[PDB]
Amino acid sequence: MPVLENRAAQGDITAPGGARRLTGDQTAALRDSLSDKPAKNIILLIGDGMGDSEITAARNYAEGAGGFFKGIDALPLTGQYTHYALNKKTGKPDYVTDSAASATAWSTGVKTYNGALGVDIHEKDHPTILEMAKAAGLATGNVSTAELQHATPAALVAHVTSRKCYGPSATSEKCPGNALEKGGKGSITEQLLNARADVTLGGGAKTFAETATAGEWQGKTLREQAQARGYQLVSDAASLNSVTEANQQKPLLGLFADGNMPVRWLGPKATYHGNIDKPAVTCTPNPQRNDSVPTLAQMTDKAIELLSKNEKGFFLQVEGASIDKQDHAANPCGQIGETVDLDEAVQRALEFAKKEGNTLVIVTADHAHASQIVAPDTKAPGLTQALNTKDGAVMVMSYGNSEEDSQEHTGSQLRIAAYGPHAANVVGLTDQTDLFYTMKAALGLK
Amino acid sequence: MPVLENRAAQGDITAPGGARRLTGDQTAALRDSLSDKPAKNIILLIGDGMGDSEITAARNYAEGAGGFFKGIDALPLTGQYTHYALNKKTGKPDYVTDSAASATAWSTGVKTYNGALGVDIHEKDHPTILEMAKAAGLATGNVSTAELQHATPAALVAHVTSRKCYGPSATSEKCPGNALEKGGKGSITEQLLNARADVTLGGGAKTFAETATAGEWQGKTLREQAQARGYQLVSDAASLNSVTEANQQKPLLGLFADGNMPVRWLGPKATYHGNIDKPAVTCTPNPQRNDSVPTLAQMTDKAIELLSKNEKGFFLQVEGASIDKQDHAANPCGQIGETVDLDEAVQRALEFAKKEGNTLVIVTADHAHASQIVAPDTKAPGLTQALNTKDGAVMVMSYGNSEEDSQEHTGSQLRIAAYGPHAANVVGLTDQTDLFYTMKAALGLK
Ligand SMILES: [Zn+2]
Ligand SMILES: [Zn+2]
Ligand SMILES: [Zn+2]
Ligand SMILES: [Zn+2]
Ligand SMILES: [Zn+2]
Ligand SMILES: [Zn+2]
Repeated sequence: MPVLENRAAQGDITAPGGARRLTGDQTAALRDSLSDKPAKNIILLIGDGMGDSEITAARNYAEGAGGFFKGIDALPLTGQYTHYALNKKTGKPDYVTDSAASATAWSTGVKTYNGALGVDIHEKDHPTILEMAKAAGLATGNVSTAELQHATPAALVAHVTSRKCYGPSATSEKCPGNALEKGGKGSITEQLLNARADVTLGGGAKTFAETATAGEWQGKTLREQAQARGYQLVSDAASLNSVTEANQQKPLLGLFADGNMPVRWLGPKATYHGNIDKPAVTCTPNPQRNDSVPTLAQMTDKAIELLSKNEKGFFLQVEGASIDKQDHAANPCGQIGETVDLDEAVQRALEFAKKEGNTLVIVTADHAHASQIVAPDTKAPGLTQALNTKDGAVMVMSYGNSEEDSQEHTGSQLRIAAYGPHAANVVGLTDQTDLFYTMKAALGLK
Repeated sequence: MPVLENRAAQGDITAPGGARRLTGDQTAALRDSLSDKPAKNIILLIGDGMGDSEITAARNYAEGAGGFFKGIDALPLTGQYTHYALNKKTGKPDYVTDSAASATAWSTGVKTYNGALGVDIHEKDHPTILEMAKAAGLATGNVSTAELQHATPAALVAHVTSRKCYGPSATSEKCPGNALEKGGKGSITEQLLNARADVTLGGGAKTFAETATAGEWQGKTLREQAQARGYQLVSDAASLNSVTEANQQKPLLGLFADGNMPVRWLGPKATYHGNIDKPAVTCTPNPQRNDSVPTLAQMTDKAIELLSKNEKGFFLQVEGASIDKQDHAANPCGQIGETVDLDEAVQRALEFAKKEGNTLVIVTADHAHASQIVAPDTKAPGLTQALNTKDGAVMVMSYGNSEEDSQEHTGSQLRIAAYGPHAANVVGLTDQTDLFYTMKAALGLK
């Protein structure tokens, strides 16, 4: 099964046939990309808020219009899926989903309300693909650049009525029924500790400072609890690289930031008439991204190394989280940089999957977002910014769906791409919940 | 080769597995959808401005979130393609294309500047896929709901430096070098007459009133010239249905409107805070759409009937034009209705192609647009409107990329779907110019 080695404009884009990305007929190559054999492993890569518009803007800037993302664009089977949520009261669709309801959909196969994690509209728990993978004996990983309490990575290991129930104090207030001191399963962080995935890496060390209100580890901080239960904690790239093994006996918990991990690039926020009233922007690397802080690709690689030792196979979910967050912030450079960062992670995953031969790689997003690529002379009501692209030309990006401080998610269907056994199941129009069933089946989970 | 008979949510969307679109593994079906055999015919359907956002919004409204467009969503091979243009002066990418430069891209395989038709940045003519089909002896058809002088249909039959050169008077002013009285090939309308496609249907009868400034038919109106050259002119559904034959000897020219044909549905325009300050909208059919005015689906059907009599095969381009225009106008109901309209057209095409077995059907758009689907309580800086969907829930649409009267196109990559011989060539990431090469090769054009 071939990965698309190169789909950049083949020549002079101003010349006939120069902007072509194909060099011949793809039928044969697609035929070689189809296989219903079982997938031994599955690597799911989620770009939070990475809709088609976000992929296009990143490519344009970092690779040029005629460019090609070696990871993101390289997957041969592509499709488009829907991700609407449900109204808790009515059960009717809620066209624009949040990060929690969408992550729950692919992780449990059941639609739910905005803000819910691992539960349906009746607030019933439903086992997640990770819990199922672990029950079957497969190794499991959960990697993200956001706090581990954030919706995307949490959905795989927690079941709470509100995504805000990060740790003990919020759970007591927001999720009383989940509150440990009230007989519930616990907060997102407490449930994460219980889920015991083999590899968990991300930020959110802050919440791990809270102390349990009840149970066996009452009075100890969640950090202390983690150590007491046998988790090997690492807090930087050096210690992370030191790790030789990770399993149920000695599970890995990497906390690389108090909150979300640092963004790769820096740039100013989009402003009103910014493309007109101000000069073009050129993003700059964040001096604080650090040599001690592992990158998403580094984390993905270590995770694969450690999880691949499990002979039964593994399930790994990787999240490029700040794409969505910078999109909310109307910061083109942060958004694009996190897209570039995710591409590197996808590349590592594809390299392994290509050698290994029984791995299903899927790259998609939870929901669409605000950013739109518009004409340079656009006079828009929202925030816009002009950027100097690799092409040596200006690209103007617009954020116009909100007068508040955060730009809103949008409900357009978006790209889902895959490579490996069962990749055929992402082609055409599918639903986010279909992704749960595709993975369960590809993995032979029962 | 199977079409996706049904991809609607299989059951209760609130229940586990109820929002699923798939009922099993798609591998085998995808394997049966791949064929490199030659395509005898090609039906290209274009939704002007029909990006993923537009397809989703129309689906949610007309079919419900878990719905399925019998035509648009039924094509099995899907991908995403880029459609950037070029700056005339620099030759550097122009991220947001207009309708002329994009149509030129798939009709000639060469990128060009915004506003250009059938020529590159050096203003050099390049043969279009229609001119090539005809030269090879295949029947040709060009159908649209816009004026025939509009960029999308014109690009198949004309070569002018500016899309504004509709007829004689504008060409003299805007395209002197193309001006007949200055030795050029003539205005868009005159070149259309010259191109002599077998079937041409759309609006734009108004420009045919202009009289030629030079040549064999100087002094005669373009309508007179048409009859004099042997075109059979029809102006309504009745007369259109009367047509039994259409060929080079007796070519068909249907003009069903002075300008653009009437839109299917009516609704109010999106207003500032319209989702908050105003009640939800329910679209209403246009009492003036008329029983005497053939619908896009009718026009496509007649075209297929007439063109299918040619044994060598045919090339037909169908355009659901007013999606783009209503999107520019920020009128959700108009935009959505034209998308529903296009779906009917796609169905007719797929029905024939499925029976015939050697027809490549492609459904795509020239470029993305403004409309975004946002949360109901969104307080946005642009124009918004809340609509009552088939689900019995409210959907809010936002237009926020311009303070002028027209909402701007956007540059996000967008969906391209196909069915039939060589459909594999639209899967994964491709470019709009690749579309030309795919059609030319599938047809065996040399
Ligand atoms: Zn999200
Ligand atoms: Zn996230
Ligand atoms: Zn978000
Ligand atoms: Zn257009
Ligand atoms: Zn058009
Ligand atoms: Zn337009």
